Amino acid sequence: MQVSVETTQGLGRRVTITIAADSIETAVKSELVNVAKKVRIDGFRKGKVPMNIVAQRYGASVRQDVLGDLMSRNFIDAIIKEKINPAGAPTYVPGEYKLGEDFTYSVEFEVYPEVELQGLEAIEVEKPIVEVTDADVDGMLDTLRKQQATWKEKDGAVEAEDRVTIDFTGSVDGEEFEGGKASDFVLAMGQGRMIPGFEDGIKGHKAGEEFTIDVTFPEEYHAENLKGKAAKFAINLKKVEERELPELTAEFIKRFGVEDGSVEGLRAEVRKNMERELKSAIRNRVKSQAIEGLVKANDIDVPAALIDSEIDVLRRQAAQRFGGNEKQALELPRELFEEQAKRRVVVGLLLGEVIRTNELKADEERVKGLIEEMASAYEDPKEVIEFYSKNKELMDNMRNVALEEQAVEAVLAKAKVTEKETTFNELMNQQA
Amino acid sequence: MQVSVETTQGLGRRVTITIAADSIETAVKSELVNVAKKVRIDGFRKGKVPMNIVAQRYGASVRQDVLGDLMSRNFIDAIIKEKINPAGAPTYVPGEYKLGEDFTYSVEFEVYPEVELQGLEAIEVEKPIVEVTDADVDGMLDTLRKQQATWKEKDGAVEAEDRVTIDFTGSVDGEEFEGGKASDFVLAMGQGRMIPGFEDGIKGHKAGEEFTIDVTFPEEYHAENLKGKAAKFAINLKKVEERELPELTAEFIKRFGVEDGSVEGLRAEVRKNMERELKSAIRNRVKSQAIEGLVKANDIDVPAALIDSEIDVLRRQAAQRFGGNEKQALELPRELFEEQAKRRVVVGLLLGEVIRTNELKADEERVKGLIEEMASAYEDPKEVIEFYSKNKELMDNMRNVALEEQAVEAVLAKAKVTEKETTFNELMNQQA
Repeated sequence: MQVSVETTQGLGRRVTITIAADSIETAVKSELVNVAKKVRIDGFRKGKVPMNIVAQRYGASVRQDVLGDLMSRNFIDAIIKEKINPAGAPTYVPGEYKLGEDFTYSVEFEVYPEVELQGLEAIEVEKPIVEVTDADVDGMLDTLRKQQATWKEKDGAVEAEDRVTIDFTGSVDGEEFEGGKASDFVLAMGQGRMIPGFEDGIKGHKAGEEFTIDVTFPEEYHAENLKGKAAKFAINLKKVEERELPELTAEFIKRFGVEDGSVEGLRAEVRKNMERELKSAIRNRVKSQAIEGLVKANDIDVPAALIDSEIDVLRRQAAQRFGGNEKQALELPRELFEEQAKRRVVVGLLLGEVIRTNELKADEERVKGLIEEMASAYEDPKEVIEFYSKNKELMDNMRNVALEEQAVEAVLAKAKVTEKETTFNELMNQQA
Repeated sequence: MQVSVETTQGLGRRVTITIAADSIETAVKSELVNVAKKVRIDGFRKGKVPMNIVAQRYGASVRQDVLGDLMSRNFIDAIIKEKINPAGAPTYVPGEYKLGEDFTYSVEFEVYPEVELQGLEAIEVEKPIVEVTDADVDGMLDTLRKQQATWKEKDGAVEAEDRVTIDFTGSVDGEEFEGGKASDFVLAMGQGRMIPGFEDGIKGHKAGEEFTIDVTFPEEYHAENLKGKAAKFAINLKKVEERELPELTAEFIKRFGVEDGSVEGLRAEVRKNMERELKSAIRNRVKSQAIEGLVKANDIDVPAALIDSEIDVLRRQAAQRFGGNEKQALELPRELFEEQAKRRVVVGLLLGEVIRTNELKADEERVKGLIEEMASAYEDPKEVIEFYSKNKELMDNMRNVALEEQAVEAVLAKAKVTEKETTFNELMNQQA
């Protein structure tokens, strides 16, 4: 019960305990026998030199490293039972050993965070008040007709959700880079298959037209050679499938969006889903300001252990998109992902404290409605409800999202919400 | 069935295989899905970018490292099923990558050796012919009476198998080293608890006598500071238990040798055991000359893989003796154990081919006799026979020893054996 263990830094802990002679040669000597038997390797020790005598005679000679072996044995045994699976090899960071002085070492394992909330009354929440006007309706109607163009060739009627066969070459400052080498490539526009700006700039151009587009790329880009670099892309565009002139074709109701729908059904389903995405837009718009305000108002120390964990996870997420790759994602630069990781860690901590202090729960009842609304986007909602509920991972992931809004709403009720009417331009600020 | 794989060095192998476009995007794409499902992580990939498209679009960009990941995945999956356990981290030794040329890498796993026999007719076996004379009997009887001294004090009647309390300090050339620091230490002489010569040199001295002893240490010693160093050891020797003057004490029949025995029983059992050790002495004497002759006559390339394996095992054997330690034995110098390891590897290879060519077997019947002879040194041979046979490890290890003599005897029947009479001094050559 009475033991002495210290802490170094991070998850590192320091042991090196001094015990009495009667304690040493009794407990330690016997303990070794027990561990040997546990692995059933006790019978493998042919002892010219009896263990009791040898450990007593040369015990002091390598007693330091004996402790090291024990430390090693406990560490491996502990990780297996705690279900901690380290990939590759952990880095053991020891200090310089001084002969005569004490020694300090790392050894990483368990974690434990603590948070506090301040500046809550300073949280000003902006709620934009918007509505649909005639101009919006007319614009929507005008756009819908412009999407009506069936199978035919030449000219140029590029759709914002169709297949465009693009022949292009990656040229930035008049120089060609490693990427940008593609042939007979079919790009689906509107799905976010390219860097923002690039797939949108195609709109308005004709097939067989050379124009070039101005793309600057994000500052936070995985490829340093292209980060914040203005690329031009010549775009020769030779053939392309194209679709001009509206006639009778039955594919615009079964090749667009999700599943296949009727003339009125497609409009209805698109209308609800468009408004559904509006929920995301408004919610994110509100969330970003709230988060930004808290970070600026309250600058606090951030645990590196949490950051490292998130960075490593982010690398997997990015690699998944990069090419569905893993493992090699480890070699990706830390700083490129650490900047956003800091934000994610802080957000989680802030939300978590709200959850702890108010004792929030993942409400299954609220989740029920969310699942049912999603299920209503399919031919049969009943099978979807069963499908979703028969998979723990889907339920759990949904609950995480549901909890996110619950945590925010709890904060909102405790904060200063101001409702202001605004223009559509302000809601277009979804760049970040 | 038609594949191309090359070899590099050691256990290293080179893959890097070129395939047609149809083969690539078909088999590789589908294989990834199968492996994902095997780990049941396929449902975790929320794909903004479809796998079929991303792996094609950016497939060539990181295709090299994709192969690397696959290589990584195959390696770990293979070792688990092959029951290969690597302790620590395997060093992946790659070469320098040239942009435009081919690449060569290691990656170690499976082994496969081959041997040939030559100079068999040149094997000259020395068989010493010796016999017991009256002088041997007189000397034996003389020695036996000299061991007859019972409990008492002072003077000095040190036995070559009793407990001696020695107070000593480790001093080599007038300098004290890290070791040699022991107090109240009870040393059992005759059992080989010390460096050959040190414990023997005690014989003849008196309790409370300062004399110093010349100990040179082996050239092949684990401690570099003491390897081939002449140590003196001052030896003060203050108390000691001692045993002088022969009276009636019942402990010389139950505190000597193995188990307890009667007056005639002890002599009889000692007599057979002494002759038993003679078998070992003669066998080793014959073996050493035979092995040494073969090595000098046939110098062949030795596979490093086998040597590395033996060295690591030797370090365990040495560490077991050092303090019953493992793991840290890894840090022990390679060159200090590699020299004897080379010999052990060569001997094993030579013996192995004898076994392969003549198709030798581990003769259970011969083993039965050996077990019975060992069992005949106990109070009840029957329980020992059951004891031994109910333990696979004991049986197997015994068979290894039995096989050793069988292999040697097979060689002897093919080699030139010459029987020569010799003196007892030549048989004392057991230093190596």
